[PDB]
Amino acid sequence: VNSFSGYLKLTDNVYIKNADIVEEAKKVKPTVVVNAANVYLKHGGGVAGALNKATNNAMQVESDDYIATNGPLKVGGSCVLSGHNLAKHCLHVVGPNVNKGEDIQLLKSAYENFNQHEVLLAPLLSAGIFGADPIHSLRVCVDTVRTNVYLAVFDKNLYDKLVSSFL
Ligand SMILES: Nc1c2c(nc3ncnn13)CCC2
Repeated sequence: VNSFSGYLKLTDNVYIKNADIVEEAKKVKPTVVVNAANVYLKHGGGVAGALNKATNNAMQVESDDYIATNGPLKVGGSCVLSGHNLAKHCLHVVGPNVNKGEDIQLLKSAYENFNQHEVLLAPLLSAGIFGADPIHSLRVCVDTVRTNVYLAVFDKNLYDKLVSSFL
């Protein structure tokens, strides 16, 4: 049994809800919240920017030190950093950004990072300002992630379309 509430059921392991991931993280304090990161861990806009704002920029400070030591992530890669006031840990995952011309086949590699964690609160990778089709992102999620994932979808209209169209 876990703390996640109101999540709609998709498969054995994937659950979905219309929610603000910041507000959901603040309520649940999950072991892992996933950030929709870029390779530079520059959290200016999108989920990364909303999560970072909710940490009062502490996520960005920690991320800048990580990059100064380790260099950029790979597209499709991830790192585990603090969850600050939102979660125990934040898994920063880099999905391909279609608005930068990145290979969408890297989306499966991105979701494979989730399998290293038994339970996660996450957004749909490569959706929103990353430019991918969220229906496609949900399909790759369900077909890739084997661990228990609780997906938060910010837009109510999109949530309803994702549920209604789910095979
Ligand atoms: N959960 C959010 C928030 C914001 N912008 C977003 N863009 C995608 N998701 N997302 C600002 C308020 C919270």
